[PDB]
Amino acid sequence: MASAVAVDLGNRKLEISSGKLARFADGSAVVQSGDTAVMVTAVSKTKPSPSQFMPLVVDYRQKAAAAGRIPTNYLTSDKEILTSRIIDRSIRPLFPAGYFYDTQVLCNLLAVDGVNEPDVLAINGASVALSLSDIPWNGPVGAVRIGIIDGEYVVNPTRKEMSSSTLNLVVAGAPKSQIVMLEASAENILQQDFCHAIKVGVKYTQQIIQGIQQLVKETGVTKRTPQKLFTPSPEIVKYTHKLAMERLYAVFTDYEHDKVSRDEAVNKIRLDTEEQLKEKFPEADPYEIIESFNVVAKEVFRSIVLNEYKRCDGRDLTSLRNVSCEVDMFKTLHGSALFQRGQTQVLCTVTFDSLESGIKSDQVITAINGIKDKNFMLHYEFPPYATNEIGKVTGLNRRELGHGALAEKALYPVIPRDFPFTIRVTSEVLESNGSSSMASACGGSLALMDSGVPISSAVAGVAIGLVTKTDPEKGEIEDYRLLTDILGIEDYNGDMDFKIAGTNKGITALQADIKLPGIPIKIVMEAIQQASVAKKEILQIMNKTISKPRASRKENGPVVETVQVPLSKRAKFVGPGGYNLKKLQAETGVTISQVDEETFSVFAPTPSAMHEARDFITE
Amino acid sequence: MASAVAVDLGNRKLEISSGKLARFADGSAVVQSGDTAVMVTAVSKTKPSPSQFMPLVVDYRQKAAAAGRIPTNYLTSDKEILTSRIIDRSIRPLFPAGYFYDTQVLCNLLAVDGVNEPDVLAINGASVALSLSDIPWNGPVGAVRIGIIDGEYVVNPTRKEMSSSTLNLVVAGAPKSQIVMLEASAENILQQDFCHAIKVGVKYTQQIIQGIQQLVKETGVTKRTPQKLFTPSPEIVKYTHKLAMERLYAVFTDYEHDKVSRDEAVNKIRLDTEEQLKEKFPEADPYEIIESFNVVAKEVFRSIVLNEYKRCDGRDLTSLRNVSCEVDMFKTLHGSALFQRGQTQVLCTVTFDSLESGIKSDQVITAINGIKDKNFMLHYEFPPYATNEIGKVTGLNRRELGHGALAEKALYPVIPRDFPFTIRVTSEVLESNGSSSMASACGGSLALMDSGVPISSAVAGVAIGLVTKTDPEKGEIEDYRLLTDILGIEDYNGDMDFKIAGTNKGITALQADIKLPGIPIKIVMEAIQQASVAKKEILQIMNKTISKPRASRKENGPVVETVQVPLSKRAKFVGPGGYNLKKLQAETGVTISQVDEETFSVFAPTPSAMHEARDFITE
Amino acid sequence: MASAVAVDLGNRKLEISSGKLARFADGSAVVQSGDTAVMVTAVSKTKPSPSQFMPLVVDYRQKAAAAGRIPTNYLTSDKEILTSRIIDRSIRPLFPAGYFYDTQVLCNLLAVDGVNEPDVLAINGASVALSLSDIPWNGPVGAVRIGIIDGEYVVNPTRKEMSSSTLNLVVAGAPKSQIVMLEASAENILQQDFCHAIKVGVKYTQQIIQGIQQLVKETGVTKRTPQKLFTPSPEIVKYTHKLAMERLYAVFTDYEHDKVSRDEAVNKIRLDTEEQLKEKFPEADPYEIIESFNVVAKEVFRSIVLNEYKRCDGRDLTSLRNVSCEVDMFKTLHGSALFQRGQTQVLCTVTFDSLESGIKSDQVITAINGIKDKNFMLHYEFPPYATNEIGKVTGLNRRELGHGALAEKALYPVIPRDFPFTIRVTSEVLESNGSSSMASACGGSLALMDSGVPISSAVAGVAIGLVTKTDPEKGEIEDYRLLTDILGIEDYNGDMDFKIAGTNKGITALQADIKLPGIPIKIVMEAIQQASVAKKEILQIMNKTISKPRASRKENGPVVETVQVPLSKRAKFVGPGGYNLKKLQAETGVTISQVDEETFSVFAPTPSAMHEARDFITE
Repeated sequence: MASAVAVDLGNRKLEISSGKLARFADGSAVVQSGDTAVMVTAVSKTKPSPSQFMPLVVDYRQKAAAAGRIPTNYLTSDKEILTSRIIDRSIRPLFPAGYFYDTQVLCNLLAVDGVNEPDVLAINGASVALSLSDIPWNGPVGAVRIGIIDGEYVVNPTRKEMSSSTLNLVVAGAPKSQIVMLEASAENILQQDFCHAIKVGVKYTQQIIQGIQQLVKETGVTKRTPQKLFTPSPEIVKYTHKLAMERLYAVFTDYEHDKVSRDEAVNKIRLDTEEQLKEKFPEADPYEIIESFNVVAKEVFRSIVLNEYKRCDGRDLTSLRNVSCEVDMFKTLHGSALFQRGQTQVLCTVTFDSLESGIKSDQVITAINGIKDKNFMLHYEFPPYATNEIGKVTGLNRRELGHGALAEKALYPVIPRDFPFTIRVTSEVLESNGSSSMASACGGSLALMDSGVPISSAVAGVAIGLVTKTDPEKGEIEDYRLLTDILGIEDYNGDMDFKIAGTNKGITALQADIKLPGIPIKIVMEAIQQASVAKKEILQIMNKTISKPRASRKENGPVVETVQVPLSKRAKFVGPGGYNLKKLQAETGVTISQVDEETFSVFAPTPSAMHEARDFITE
Repeated sequence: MASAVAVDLGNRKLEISSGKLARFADGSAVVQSGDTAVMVTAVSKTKPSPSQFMPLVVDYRQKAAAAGRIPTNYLTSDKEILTSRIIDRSIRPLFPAGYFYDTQVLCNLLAVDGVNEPDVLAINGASVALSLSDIPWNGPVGAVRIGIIDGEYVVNPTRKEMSSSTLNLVVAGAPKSQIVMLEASAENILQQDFCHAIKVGVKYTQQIIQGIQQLVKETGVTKRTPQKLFTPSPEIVKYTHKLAMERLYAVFTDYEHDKVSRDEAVNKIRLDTEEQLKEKFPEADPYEIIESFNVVAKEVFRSIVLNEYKRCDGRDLTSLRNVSCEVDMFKTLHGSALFQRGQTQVLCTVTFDSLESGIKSDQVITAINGIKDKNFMLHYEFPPYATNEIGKVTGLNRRELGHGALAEKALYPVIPRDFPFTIRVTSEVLESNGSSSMASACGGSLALMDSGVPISSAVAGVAIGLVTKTDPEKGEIEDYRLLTDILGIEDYNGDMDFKIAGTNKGITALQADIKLPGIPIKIVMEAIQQASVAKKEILQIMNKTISKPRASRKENGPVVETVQVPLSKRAKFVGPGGYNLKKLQAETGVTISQVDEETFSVFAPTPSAMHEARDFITE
Repeated sequence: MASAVAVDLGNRKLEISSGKLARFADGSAVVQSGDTAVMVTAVSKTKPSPSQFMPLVVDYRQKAAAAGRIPTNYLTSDKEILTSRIIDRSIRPLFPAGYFYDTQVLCNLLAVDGVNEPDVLAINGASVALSLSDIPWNGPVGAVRIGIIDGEYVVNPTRKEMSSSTLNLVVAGAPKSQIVMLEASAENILQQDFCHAIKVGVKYTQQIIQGIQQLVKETGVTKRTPQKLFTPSPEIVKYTHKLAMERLYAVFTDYEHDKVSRDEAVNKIRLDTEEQLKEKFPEADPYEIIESFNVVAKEVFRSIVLNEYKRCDGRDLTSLRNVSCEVDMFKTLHGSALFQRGQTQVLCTVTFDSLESGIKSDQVITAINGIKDKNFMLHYEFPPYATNEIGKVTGLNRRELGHGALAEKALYPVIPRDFPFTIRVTSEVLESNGSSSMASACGGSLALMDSGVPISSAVAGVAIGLVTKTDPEKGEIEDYRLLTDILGIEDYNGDMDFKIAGTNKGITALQADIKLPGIPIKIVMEAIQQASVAKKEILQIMNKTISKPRASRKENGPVVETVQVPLSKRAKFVGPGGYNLKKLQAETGVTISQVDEETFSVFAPTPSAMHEARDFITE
């Protein structure tokens, strides 16, 4: 059934419709602004997943690069992966607990006008497809981007407006002005401006929700009745609580635990408990018995934070873990640093590469991820040994890409323009116990100064967590504790992973992963203020190992040199089709580029490389 | 045991041998023509597959590109995938029912002379390897390509002859002149010529079969006795028929069903039936009980078509489903169209790209798929939501490649030479109920006219299906119905998916996927004539939404502009090693190419891009 | 707990430490020499693998190419794969039997100085991580590279020293001077020099082991107690021996068996035996019953070699299998050969490609594998039909890469410098019964001569195997037989696959895969001498099919031609941005490169290609 509604920006209209395209899907929708149009579908199986969790995947795909100008579908980009993840975070929290059904959300860019951004359209598209579908989902959600252009707050800024915005904030909101997801990149802006952007953004999401609710009412939606919701019965939970509460409370009030000892201790309680349940309730099911212990471990864990204002390691609500750092770890590295916060350890390196390396030989491949502004990028890895695990170490890793992008944008505003080399930061998490991406931003800041990049200011980030008590009637929050710098266990037993970074004066990045079906604006405002205190604490300790850029780049650093070649010798110098230069580059790792008729510029990664190149060229 | 036979073309000899190479394989063969030689192997496991179907995979691989001139094995091409699929279709129908054994056919191009095509050799190679092996296979098959060069029918045309042929038809034949597989691309040729090519082709396959039969007789082949053939016992089938026939007949004579309601209705009968079987035959096996219901659903379904000359949706044997179409769906698209036939929906877009984009920066990668003639290509996608399913959306999809290639060749003959841009068609199946590839050809034709490409004539395609009654003695067809424009259900319960496309005056493409062990020439001749009627019907309705190309390209279309740069400024314009031009392209999506000393040509995808480029260049 | 030791070269210090980085891993270590530093981790699960074997994977990764100069981690290279495999072979033999626990070893290049090679550091790193971990592992191992530079034996030669070394030998040693792994590439050097390198290398490994033992003692290591070691009980083995010994002895003393008949015959004994065990020991476990028969089949098999000095096919300890070969298999191939040794068959082809093809258009991709010296490479494939199996035929295959590299280096020293084309050898194993890589070297030598490459001498290789009797007290070898040219079955029931290749006068390559926890130097010296005899025997039979290079390249061979283009016509010749040349290359498979202002060089793969190019250019 064709249906359509327009939502006023008010500056620009959002056109939402459904009922013409892809009508076999459980849900489908198209969202258009200007001449950009996105279709989103939602499909969810009726048979339970072999998984003992909800398998949800979001796939946002584009058909061309560079504002829809360079066709690419005939042949995964960064943009696609990051956009998929943003949509995922905007919808995941609103599925019912126990909904273990294979569910897929796909996005099709029907048309892109190079002016109106399709990413935000797709988030809204997912919301309306789910809303109009028979899939249980506690929405609707509405989403907008907020920019700050020439001093003004602009909703859903055009691509041109974005290029001069000091803010790239995306907000997804649920009814009653609850925040479901916050994603932002900012030019080191004032907390007060950042926070006002959030409130404006939320306002607009509520308008979009109103439009969606109209659409739902016209469509006459009847949700499916899932075969089963896999939540443990109140009986098995109550009993489990009886059996394990005292041991769990003991474990969680023992401050001498570290990550590993604490986990092994709850695991011991789990094994015993889980076997005593198997007997009391022989009527199956191992997975439900497993669910029950997790529910109880979680509740005991949280009740202590709520009742005693103490955390399982003895910290205050606002205390940072101990931090230590070092720069200049290894002599040959252009810059490096080790950043340790509690049992989270990341090693960061900077490497200067040629300006040329920011571009691939193939035009269309280049267009895909584009050329990094300031010729600056950060690559993040989370290898399996960081958690004493075994894992795949090849291929596309979406989480690593997302985390890298987060730490990259945290750092991006302090990077100088017109640096003579490409700046590559590598962040590698060697030990993991919470907020590796925020440690990557910190480590990156230290290594960048070590390397002698004159960054404008140091950068640090931290994760804020959340524990709530909500009435069983409505989902309404009757009490809550914000946690500074959360342990792994506080993330998984907690309600959010609110990662925010910036300088001593402003905010550069935010990624709020919220696991409740939305939270009040007041809670996120407080989270931001609380993180601001911790950030400054991290910066003070960071500034004691290094507080300004090395006054030059290191001895071992790259060098650029200009080489004159007379026409008489060009043909021999370059070789047929430039073969000599290509061979020179492969063999010495230098990068040569012809500047004019007689002039060639040589980038060498080290003085040793240049020497070797000077000898290969000295024929 | 070394054996060899030569089959006369008669113009060119086919040399078939076995017994020297890869003698561990269940079967092996080499086939040579001129100085091109192909080895094919066949391996089939003796233990049943966990699959409840026959797992058959064909892998044809080349070692170089461009007529064997550009080595590539040191590092999946289109050619490889399409060739694999053609071989698969030529052999798959001849395995016995219930043969659930992992089976792999591999092709090795021992040598390629750039004159004689290895693809056809490989099809024959697969046939002789299977024939000489202990693997149950009801062959032999013979295969030839038929060309039409300068007015003459030529069997196995050379590569040079192919380049001037108005026909590229491949036919695989079984004994008694049965057609197993038909694949063809034609320059919009007369039905009568196309049909004569088929008869000539079949004649030649029979000669090849005679040679293969000699080889088999000399070798002394003894087929294995499979552990079991997984066909349901006549007992369980007879009973199931008793239980379900009346409900199934009711469902299949209710014309008010649509795809989904019909499937859910037979599924309800399945659940009930399948539980009543479990009781009557508690002696296992769930899969056999499943097989039995499918056999019965199939037979009931087919008996109605045969006995009453009516189809499950109420159509005549020759009736098209309702069709509707639209062009100009979205303003920013260079061209677009939506084509709907029954519950099959595909969205087609055309996008003009630079001539340069038809070539990759890497020579060897370029050689692999080569440069598309007329700089024209079509990319097809069949996303999972088209059938309300969940699926992988990344990586190589062989079916999508095959379908795209089919719709591409359907359209290729009407495309003008020397168009100023690369023409890319995208076909996306949004709703699926039969013949998405033929809808892609139709949609492509509409979108191409929308975009203002002066194609010589409109193109449409359609699928013909088949239901036969054969005696249980021999496989001989005692009666049959050809079906115009088949539903999904008529494909899977049917005997073929015969997809043919062309213009009002001729044939451009054919892909006959035949599921019986071959069918008579007469049946395919009739299928072609019947499809000709439906094609023209589709064209008449298509011509009512658009019947000629837009008289110009759209407002938003690409533009080419010439830019003069004085030697004095070249070095600054281009930058070191052309860095500026590369950056310009990545940032604006324009494509610049130097024409001479002072002249640069700029391709811009839109006027907006060109403007931006004119400003980046206006420094 | 931070710990560190330095091991003197004595020329260069090896710095080994642990306890600062990645402290969650079961084991971790860093190894440094000069300013190159490598971290290695080891993780092993405590729960048994579903596998009925030890799942061990080694992943060595670099972050840049070309001596650490070209960053690549932002995006598997040959170097990475070959290095991973070398580390794997150095540690795998030292795990306890039955240790079926998922285990992963990862290597992180913390820093690379372009002087000291990280590969050898990583091997040592793996050894110390395992040693310091709670993972059962019978080490330590020590590893060094030995070079021969300007007449002197140099341990851990620098990258500069390696470039002028006539030897690249890596040795991994265990305590009491046992050799665990030998990997070497040599410039056709004297057996006596090669053997002395091994002894020097082993000496140095013992020094490294001493350092590691200190580290272990300081750390206070307590190994885990695995849940279970999956070795069959002596009871089930003793009984199985009773049941099957006589039939197994009969099968293994029947010289009329071939590979397939022998395997089917032991399999028949297995089926019967395995069912009689199920009864005698109904107390499970199928896998243990399976293990037991394999242990017994292995022991019976080996006892015959030991007691009777006869092998299961009737051969002497030192006898080669029958060999036959052929060159010039197919007319269009630049060179080709078929090499058959017993039931091992490989087809080798040579193809001349452009010098340009040794380089990719993308600089950074080129740097990754670099440019092959002498513009020579070998690509090896082991398709599934070679063993009558079904398998994946796409994607990265680590074993194929390793084997190709082995045969490549075997041949590399005899290749002439400054050949006018890239030389590509393809080796394809068509039938497999032992030592396919050594057959690839032999086949490559024949095909190279066939193709008219003036190689300095013929090359052959062969595999030596080993059967030992060791006391049950210590692992000490009380008796042993070296086997010339081993069957598949002698490899899997044997103690090593010692693959060595070279010319009549010297050694070019070695890959010793040893499956015992190290073997005495004396045994490898004897293996080398015994292989020397067989190599020369293979060379004598090879020289009877071809004993010198064809005096010219074949008729069909590539041609280079120089084409003069006047400035007046350049713009038209090359087209915009070189489009014409690119199109010419894609369409004819020729390769054009501009030599100067008016001169273009054309490489054509065949005279036919050149003709076509001369016509495309003759416009």
